[PDB]
Amino acid sequence: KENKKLLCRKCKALACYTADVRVIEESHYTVLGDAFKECFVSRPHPKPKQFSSFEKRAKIFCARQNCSHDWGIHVKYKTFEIPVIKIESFVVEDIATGVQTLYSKWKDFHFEKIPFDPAEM
Amino acid sequence: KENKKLLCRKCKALACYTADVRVIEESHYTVLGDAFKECFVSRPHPKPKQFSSFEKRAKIFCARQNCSHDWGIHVKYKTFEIPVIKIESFVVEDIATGVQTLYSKWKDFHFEKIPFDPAEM
RNA sequence: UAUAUAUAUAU
RNA sequence: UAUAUAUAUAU
Ligand SMILES: [Zn+2]
Ligand SMILES: [Zn+2]
Repeated sequence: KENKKLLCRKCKALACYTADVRVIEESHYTVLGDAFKECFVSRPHPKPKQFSSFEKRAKIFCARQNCSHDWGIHVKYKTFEIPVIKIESFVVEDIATGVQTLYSKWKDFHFEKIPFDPAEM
Repeated sequence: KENKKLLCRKCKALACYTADVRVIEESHYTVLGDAFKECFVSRPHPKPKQFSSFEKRAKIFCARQNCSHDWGIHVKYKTFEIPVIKIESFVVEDIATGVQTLYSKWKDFHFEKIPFDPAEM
């Protein structure tokens, strides 16, 4: 459907665009592009676990100064070291109207969800 | 809508019927009749509190022999003494089919909601 | 991602 | 009844 903006729920900075979001194993969400990389910062995870093919390695936060909002975690998937975000950490903004939407769960967010793909990478 | 049975989620005993349920201030639920009063027991509330029109005085549980499953509270609303239940403690069973539903919030339970009325009482 | 327990705040 | 924080279980 419509491409939208994901903003940091705390400082409202543009984190990324739904178009760059990919779905892993139908329930986890990752973001593509070197752009989102300059948008978050990591920190070793207090209790790194391994469920299915992920290995919870660190935690991620908004890179902005006085913000540092918790955005989820960073993991090791297939051969990939990628981030995994929670929508509860951003504000979705319709680019046309400016209307903002607060989701707590990725299930309620009905955008065109695109499967993750190694090939892209 | 359909008149249904309310069973104790724990021991599955019959607590009441939706016909006898009355909604208060549009978000609080009580049950009418003496019959239901015989289905539960109460204990003076540990943390009694007063809120817009109620005065939380006690906690009510399933009176059934070896269950005593927490069912909600018992309050002083206006000049009355009525029990306030949470659907979370019950199993809604459809009488005609026997089908059962587990609600966590009354907002999701869609039956015919008769507003509490002093004239009845 | 989800399940469960626990206090704390509001009417 | 609604919100917020906190630990444990699961993949
Ligand atoms: Zn931020
Ligand atoms: Zn019971």
